[PDB]
Amino acid sequence: SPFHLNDAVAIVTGAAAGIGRAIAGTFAKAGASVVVTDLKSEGAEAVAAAIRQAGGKAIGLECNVTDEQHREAVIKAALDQFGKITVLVNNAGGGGPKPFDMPMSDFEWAFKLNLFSLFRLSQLAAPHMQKAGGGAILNISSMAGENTNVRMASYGSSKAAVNHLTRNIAFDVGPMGIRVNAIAPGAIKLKHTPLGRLGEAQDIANAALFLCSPAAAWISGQVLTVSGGG
Amino acid sequence: SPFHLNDAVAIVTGAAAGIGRAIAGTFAKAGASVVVTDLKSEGAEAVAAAIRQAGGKAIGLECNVTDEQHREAVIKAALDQFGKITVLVNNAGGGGPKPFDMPMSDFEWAFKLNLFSLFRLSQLAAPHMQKAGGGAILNISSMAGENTNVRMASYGSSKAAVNHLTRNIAFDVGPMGIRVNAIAPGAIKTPEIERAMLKHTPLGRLGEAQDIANAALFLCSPAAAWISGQVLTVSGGGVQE
Ligand SMILES: NC(=O)c1ccc[n+]([C@@H]2O[C@H](COP(=O)([O-])OP(=O)(O)OC[C@H]3O[C@@H](n4cnc5c(N)ncnc54)[C@H](O)[C@@H]3O)[C@@H](O)[C@H]2O)c1
Ligand SMILES: NC(=O)c1ccc[n+]([C@@H]2O[C@H](COP(=O)([O-])OP(=O)(O)OC[C@H]3O[C@@H](n4cnc5c(N)ncnc54)[C@H](O)[C@@H]3O)[C@@H](O)[C@H]2O)c1
Repeated sequence: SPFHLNDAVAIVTGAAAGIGRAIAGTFAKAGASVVVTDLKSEGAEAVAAAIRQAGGKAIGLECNVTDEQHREAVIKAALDQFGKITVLVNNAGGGGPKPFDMPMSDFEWAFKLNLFSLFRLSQLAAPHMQKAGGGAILNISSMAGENTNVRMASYGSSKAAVNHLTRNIAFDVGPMGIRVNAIAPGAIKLKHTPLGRLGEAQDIANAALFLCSPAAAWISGQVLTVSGGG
Repeated sequence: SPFHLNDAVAIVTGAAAGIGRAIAGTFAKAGASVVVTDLKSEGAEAVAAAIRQAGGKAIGLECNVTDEQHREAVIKAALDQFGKITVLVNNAGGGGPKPFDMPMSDFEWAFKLNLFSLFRLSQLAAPHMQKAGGGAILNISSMAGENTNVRMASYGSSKAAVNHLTRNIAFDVGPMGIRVNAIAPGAIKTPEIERAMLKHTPLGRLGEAQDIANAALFLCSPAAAWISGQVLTVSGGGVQE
């Protein structure tokens, strides 16, 4: 009941497949109007169309989240179509194991893709959420942001930066009625996975729905790890 | 629809008032049969009666969670009343600011009340949860478990032990189909001192018991079927000291 998104307008990035795909469709089924975005325009349009055939409201848009014009086009299309913005899910991102001596452009790209993009989209969405009376921002981070390992210089540090960004900008945007959280997903489809199975995208999507819903109205600044206990 | 507790049996301790009461009432509305327990039996029974007259299923019992006989009795009564145990909310606890030179009985008691009790209750509940096809344990901790402050020797360190227990036993009972998480509440409203706590609370209001209950329902529900070993802090974005 407070776990619903009635009258919500949710922007979702990286939503052609996987976690972002499940978040888009789950948010629609919970009552949100969904602006489905992806690097691949065709994949975003497919998920948007699939959402419309199931009874929800959605449009599909191409968005390279590291492209300032793509970002602004997403913002405008949300407003032109649905009139406001109350939910932003920064799911687009990536990277992985790299050697310590990787080229600097690789190190710097992890931060542009995983951190600079979202921070900017949060900047763009925040005033509009404030005018709508409040909002929730959800960043999809990674377990490497809290873990320590080889080959994690760019991936672990940039996702760490996403985590502490979440914690800090909650102070900045709380007074505007905006909550900011993050989910750290485990591996999604075992000897160090207590619950004994891999994750499902729906698992991340359910946690996302809670954190973006009025059921989490007083939850901000949090990094929730969804990883079967490992 | 994943957020319901259909065919659940939840034991909730310290549930005559505040956070435990809100958890028990919320869990019943979501479909769980609730065993309401509290150090004060008539307070537990009153909460169970209100759940029944609102259309849910519940019984109320006395339980001092520091008493091993009480602990076994609550386990027995849950099975005698509803046939199984699938959810355990360790909400009973206490303590607060204490001087560094406190009597050792006060220091130890913080661990007896906040930690030993909920660990023992977890032990007693786990085999039954496994026979029932899986379950969730929920520990109500405190932000003092991560914060560092003056006069927190017993309270701060015992609640930190709760946080790390949660994280560690998640590994032990995961293979039995049992999730274990914790909620660390901030200032939950169960004039100048109010203005001070809001000054470091970004969301601009104090906590409500239903805020904790909502996050408890999520974490004990199928919507959190793959969440274990987490300490979710419910604080309005900040700290309150
Ligand atoms: N098991 C996991 O998948 C896993 C584990 C840890 C962390 N994560 C994080 O969760 C998020 C989910 O991503 P993923 O791993 O599923 O990625 P992915 O590459 O599997 O695909 C996700 C989608 O995002 C889109 N995308 C990629 N780059 C983009 C960009 N610059 N702008 C817009 N869209 C873009 C892709 O086209 C794709 O459809 C990522 O931020 C990732 O870092 C995922
Ligand atoms: N601001 C907050 O409310 C806050 C902040 C941090 C942590 N917590 C934690 O949340 C939990 C909820 O407590 P609350 O703050 O709602 O207090 P509360 O006094 O409102 O309710 C606690 C209940 O637990 C019962 N109780 C006390 N000792 C017991 C024992 N030994 N055995 C069984 N029952 C017992 C009491 O009778 C009472 O009904 C506590 O463990 C507390 O440490 C609360």
